[PDB]
Amino acid sequence: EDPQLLVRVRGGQLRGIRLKAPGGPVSAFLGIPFAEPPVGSRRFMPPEPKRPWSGVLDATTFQNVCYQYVDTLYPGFEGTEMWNPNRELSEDCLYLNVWTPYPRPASPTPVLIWIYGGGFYSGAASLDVYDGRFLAQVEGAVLVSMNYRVGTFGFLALPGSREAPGNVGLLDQRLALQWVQENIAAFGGDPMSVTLFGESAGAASVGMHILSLPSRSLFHRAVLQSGTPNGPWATVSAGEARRRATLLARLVGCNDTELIACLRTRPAQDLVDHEWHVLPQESIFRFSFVPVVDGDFLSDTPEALINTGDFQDLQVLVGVVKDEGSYFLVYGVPGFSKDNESLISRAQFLAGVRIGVPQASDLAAEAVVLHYTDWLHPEDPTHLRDAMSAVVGDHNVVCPVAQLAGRLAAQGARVYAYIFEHRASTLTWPLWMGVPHGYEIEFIFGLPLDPSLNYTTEERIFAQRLMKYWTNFARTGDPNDPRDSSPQWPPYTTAAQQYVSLNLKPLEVRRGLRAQTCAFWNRFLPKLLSAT
Amino acid sequence: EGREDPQLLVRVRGGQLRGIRLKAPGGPVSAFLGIPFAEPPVGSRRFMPPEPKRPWSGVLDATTFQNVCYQYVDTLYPGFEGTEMWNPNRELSEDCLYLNVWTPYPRPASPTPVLIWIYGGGFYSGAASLDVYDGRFLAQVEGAVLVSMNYRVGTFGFLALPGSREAPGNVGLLDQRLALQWVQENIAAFGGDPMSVTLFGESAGAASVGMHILSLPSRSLFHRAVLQSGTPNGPWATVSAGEARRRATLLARLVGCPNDTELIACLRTRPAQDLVDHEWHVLPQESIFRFSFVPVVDGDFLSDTPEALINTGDFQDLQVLVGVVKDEGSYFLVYGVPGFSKDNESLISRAQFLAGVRIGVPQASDLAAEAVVLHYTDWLHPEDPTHLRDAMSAVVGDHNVVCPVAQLAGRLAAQGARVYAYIFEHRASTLTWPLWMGVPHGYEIEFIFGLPLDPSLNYTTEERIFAQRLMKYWTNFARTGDPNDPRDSKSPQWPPYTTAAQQYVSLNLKPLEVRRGLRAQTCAFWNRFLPKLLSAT
Ligand SMILES: *[C@@H]1O[C@H](CO)[C@@H](O)[C@H](O)[C@H]1NC(C)=O
Ligand SMILES: [Cl-]
Repeated sequence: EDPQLLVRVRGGQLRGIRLKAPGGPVSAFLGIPFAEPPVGSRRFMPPEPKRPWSGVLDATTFQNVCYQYVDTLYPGFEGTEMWNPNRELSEDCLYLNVWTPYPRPASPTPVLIWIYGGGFYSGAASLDVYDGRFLAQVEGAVLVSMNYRVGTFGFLALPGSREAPGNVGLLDQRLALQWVQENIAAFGGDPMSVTLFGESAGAASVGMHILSLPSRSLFHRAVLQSGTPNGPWATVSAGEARRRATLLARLVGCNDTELIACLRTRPAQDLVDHEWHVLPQESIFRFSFVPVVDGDFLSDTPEALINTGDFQDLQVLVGVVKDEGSYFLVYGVPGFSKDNESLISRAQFLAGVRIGVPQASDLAAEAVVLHYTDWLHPEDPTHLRDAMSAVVGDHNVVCPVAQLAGRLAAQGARVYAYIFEHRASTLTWPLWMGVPHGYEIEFIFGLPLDPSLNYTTEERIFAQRLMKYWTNFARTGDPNDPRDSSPQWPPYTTAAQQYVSLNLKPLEVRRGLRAQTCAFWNRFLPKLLSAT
Repeated sequence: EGREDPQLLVRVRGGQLRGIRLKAPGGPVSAFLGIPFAEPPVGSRRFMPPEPKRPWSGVLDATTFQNVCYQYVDTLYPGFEGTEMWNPNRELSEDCLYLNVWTPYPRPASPTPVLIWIYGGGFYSGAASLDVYDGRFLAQVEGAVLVSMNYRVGTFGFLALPGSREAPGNVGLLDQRLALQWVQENIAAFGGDPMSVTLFGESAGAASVGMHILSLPSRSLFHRAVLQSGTPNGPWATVSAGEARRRATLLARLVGCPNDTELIACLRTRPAQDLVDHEWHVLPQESIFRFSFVPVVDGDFLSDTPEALINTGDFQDLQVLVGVVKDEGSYFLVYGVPGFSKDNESLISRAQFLAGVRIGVPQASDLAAEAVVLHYTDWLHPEDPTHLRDAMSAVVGDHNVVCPVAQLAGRLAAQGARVYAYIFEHRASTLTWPLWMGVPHGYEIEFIFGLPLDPSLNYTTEERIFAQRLMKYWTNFARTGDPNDPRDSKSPQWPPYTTAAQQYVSLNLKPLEVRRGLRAQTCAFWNRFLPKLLSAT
């Protein structure tokens, strides 16, 4: 009984496991319950804090993955399996994980709280890419990650009702954050220095905690990797939530109270069976059950809230990868496969755009097509294919990010922006996809530091750099190594618009994040649509 | 006859002419100046199509330039060469239908290719007698036969009551066409080859050349065409019949002329100067690069809109050279955009930019102007006054000239024309416009005509050599439909412009450089996108 692996938290005793990191041991406490299981009558309901337990709770293994859609489009393929659940699915899934340095840190250590992505329809804190051991060992970080409910279980709302108010998955996250405040000192964590980081939907969640007052007291700094609370996919209105919820109810044989009670009687997989049949049109980068502008968790729309908010005492790190949009094209755009090179033609490109910008009117779609065509090579298939990627990436990620970065900087935040440009040597997606959404995570988490994984030795040094930026940022609100002297990463501002490229070369400062094209998405396109 | 120069007496269909032996730098040239080609369009003939000049008796003296057609005279900048060089240099008079011929001296032994110049001036001004149109250098140096004509401008040339008998519209175009007919009939008397006639023109002259390409009865009158900084398509070169009716009756109101017959008859009783004095008061919006009386789409001279006709025309037989200057927009900014001046750097504010855009794109709805502003803003430095100044020039240039030219080049190419394309990029060392104006509209002309060949003009040596190069491109093109020198490959080649490759060349002091895409991204905005934002308003 190693006394380093024994911690008493507020609800009783836990026993972690000593894990091996390439350069030393780490203490890991996996599968800590932070809420009562949201099962039976508790489905769709806000999480309640977990009741006290007797004896020593075994926290040496990952708990169950929250009930979710599982991707079986390319069975056997590493590019997809790596995001699939690696534990039993269950509605009983509200658990978190803590990695700390071994021995337990001497003085209060900055805490990093990871929030996974998965479109609010999937994900798990237990995936290997979110392994907190490297960061804990190399940098002495206390690293926390939680499961939160996804899909219908986490985000089905009948806005206004009591039994399905929506945003409960965000409430799960908030509760794990509260848990950290109350308990992280026991692990040698500093509750007074909590940095949230997250990618894609995890990024939008982080943004939502930024924009929700009861969350603000639970962290001090935020990292948003390839996603934002603003933009076309992260939220829905009360009205559209209600509509999708009632349509799912209909699709499974089901007054709010009565409808919600009927929904509660359905096996989990039944809900997951019809999850993808409620979307208003054929689309990509669009998701059925996402946080809802409810006037409660989100007091107004993200756009409204970032325009008017005060961000004086907040540091934020935001960024994107070189090819935010490639991944998605294979999931429903005629002409795209991971298996060839997807050299499309013009007609496929125009049709691709009605799918990539599903809300787009004829005119809007046209404006997009005309903006993204290379008029010197109108019909070149390579350009058209790259363009389709760019449309999807820009509209959904890069431009929402530039907008977010801009508003936060204007309204008092310290902001650092990046573009991630290194394609992992081990990638199993084709070359034409470049650096797809999600492929920076393994680097930030420090996975190349594991000799067993066959990353190049340049990649291993790259990973060490990123871990340093992130944890420097967690420590100080500033990602720069203070010392050494590596040009400096300057803050993003609305005047200079400086951001850095993250790749094998040293930091390069660039100005303007797709500045002309995001002016198109962020300023012009809205005007075009608000004429029906 | 008896004692005078045997080389200077020529007969044409209307009678006998005496010309003048003129000095060019490299030796003498023949000039026949102020040959009448129509009955003076005066009195009851105002607004009416021209009639051929009745034959005369005796020897007509053709030794001096004749009257300039009645027109508005720019007085914004007294003594200023930048404006003066374009001003009428002969008496203003409605009696102005005259043309000019320059030939080698002595006259060519065998039929020589003919270049016909059509001057610009927005259809409200111009003159074939300006110093920049001096045909002597092209005649002396390239052995060209050069012809230029006066045609009626402003109301006299373009005021229309479409449908009517007495003011059918497009008569300035008809003046031009009559001079084309005169050349077919009479040019061989000067050693010119009626079977090898190239039209060249700049700005409204270019638009004019374009209308002739698009109008059947003009087709038989020439073989090849050069369009410099102007197209018949685009937002300023034509008006709808309805709009010309509007502008013409409004002008009539302004001068106290309150059916068509009775109105036109009243207009005919008005002094020419009254018409000119009210000419600018009829435009639907505050604007630049818009002129009150211009060619009308009459379903006659122009059987449909130039856009319609270029989109669906067969241009099998057509060789066309087309291009633009580097800064088509700069000139206009100082006329009617607040913030701009010839006398300072014109560093404007964002607000003066948004206002500028409303004036320069006067047909734009609010959404359209937003699009323009959105497209032309540099989002890294959106308040930078130098960028905004240059974007304002670019908006005006792109919208009125560069993109119309790209549109013209592409449509003509896609439909069988051999098209050569250029951007002229050298600023005259003698230019008196400020440096920020770059290479303004009109400032290639003096080069193509070979003025730098005149030692007294103060051009640099490089400019003298550059002019010779340009004169060679132009006259090779007139001779053969190809600007390239056949016996020469030490120099780089000028490829045809095609829809596939979109090649054009830079004209500056440096050897030819081939570039691809004529503002291809931006012109896709003006040519493909913007029309649709005017459809669904
Ligand atoms: C050019 O230079 C001469 C002599 O150097 C000067 O006196 C004259 O005024 C100038 N003439 C022109 C045409 O610019
Ligand atoms: Cl250019």
